[PDB]
Amino acid sequence: ITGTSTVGVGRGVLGDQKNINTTYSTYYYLQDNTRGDGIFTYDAKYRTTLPGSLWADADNQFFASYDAPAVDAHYYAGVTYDYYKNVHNRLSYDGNNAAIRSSVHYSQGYNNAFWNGSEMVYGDGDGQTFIPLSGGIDVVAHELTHAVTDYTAGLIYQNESGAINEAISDIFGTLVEFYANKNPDWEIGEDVYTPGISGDSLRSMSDPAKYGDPDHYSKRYTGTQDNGGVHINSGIINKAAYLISQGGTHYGVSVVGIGRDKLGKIFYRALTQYLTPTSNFSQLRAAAVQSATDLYGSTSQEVASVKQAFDAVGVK
Ligand SMILES: O=C(NCC(=O)N1[C@@H](c2ccccc2)CC[C@H]1C(=O)O)[C@@H](S)Cc1ccccc1
Ligand SMILES: [Ca+2]
Ligand SMILES: [Ca+2]
Ligand SMILES: [Ca+2]
Ligand SMILES: [Ca+2]
Ligand SMILES: [Zn+2]
Repeated sequence: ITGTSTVGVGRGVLGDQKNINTTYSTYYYLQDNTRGDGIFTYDAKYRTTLPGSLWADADNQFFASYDAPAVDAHYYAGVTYDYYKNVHNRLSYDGNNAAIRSSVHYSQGYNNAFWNGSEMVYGDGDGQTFIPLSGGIDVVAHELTHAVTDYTAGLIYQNESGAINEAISDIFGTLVEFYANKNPDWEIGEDVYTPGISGDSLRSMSDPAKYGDPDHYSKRYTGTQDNGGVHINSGIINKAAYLISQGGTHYGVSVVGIGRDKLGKIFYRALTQYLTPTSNFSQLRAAAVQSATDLYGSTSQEVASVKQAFDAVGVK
């Protein structure tokens, strides 16, 4: 929509108040003109046709409960954009400031969110398993990272390359959560998962097994469910990423942590320079080692830690 840039105010899924960038032209739209070619948030109106209608509001105030998921999808997409630009010098998911589009209120009681190849889509959850998915900053960043992966490595969504695709989104979803410093942790989806149960989450990067996911290559899922276990085997890579950053002793292998920032630098470089559509775990290890080498030299502690972490999870 062509109009005047302004700032509205609303309340997100968790009841928090935040300012959002909108555009005025008769109505106030969830169109952020301050980031690249824009961030656009749509109303899917409980249907499955996408993208739906660009979110229109009469007074630039978004405090209705129906508004909450829109406020968060719009706001968190902005934070994620800032992270990539500020931290990795990447302009939007395609690196050329492509417009970011998200649709909320997708279907009825839909317990998931996804990147459909063109935009992000968020369900409202059934109120038991999930509340509106856009309320979790790690969820939004995870989805947008799927876009980044699509335009870079292009990791195929099945088997090992798919598990890497998933891990990359969890890793960067987590790094964005720390970047926004929103009660950061190494868990995935804790803010929108099971409103009636405290302390749980969808996945854990620090301890994948906590939720039944493998934390070692010898325990990888070899079946066909979940596209060959893309959301299951990602636990092995998530654990490796956690070790590289924080350090620790896993299955008797000791890893000196090098911190979150370097973890982000190493994985972003691996993703954008070395990974290919069919890369497997072993190739990921090689890509990560090469990235750390480029960045810190072959005799660096950073290189040593990446090696130890992959050794720890049994990926040679
Ligand atoms: O992990 C994801 N989605 C969940 C998902 O797609 N799956 C698992 C899941 C767990 C819990 C509830 C729903 C879904 C199971 C296998 C697979 C699936 O449903 O196909 C990613 S792709 C999106 C997401 C991230 C964080 C929080 C919520 C959603
Ligand atoms: Ca309003
Ligand atoms: Ca958190
Ligand atoms: Ca989290
Ligand atoms: Ca919960
Ligand atoms: Zn995903």
